[PDB]
Amino acid sequence: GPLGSQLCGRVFKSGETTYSCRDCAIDPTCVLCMDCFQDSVHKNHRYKMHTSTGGGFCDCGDTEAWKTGPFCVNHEP
Ligand SMILES: [Zn+2]
Ligand SMILES: [Zn+2]
Ligand SMILES: [Zn+2]
Repeated sequence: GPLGSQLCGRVFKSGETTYSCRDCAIDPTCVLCMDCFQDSVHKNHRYKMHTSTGGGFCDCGDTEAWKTGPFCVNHEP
């Protein structure tokens, strides 16, 4: 419902591509799904793509994961 979809929360499946902003990630485990990455400032930053082995989740919206621009435009309040 609306509460479960207010933030991204995408859970990755094996074979999907994750994105991390190397400039803004607090640590290497901070990741974004493709849509949030492409809808965020980090599309313009130094980034790393990493194919998921399944599991993990998108960190769009977590101030404690990103030094700047924690929300993509879609999820930004
Ligand atoms: Zn996302
Ligand atoms: Zn997002
Ligand atoms: Zn960034």
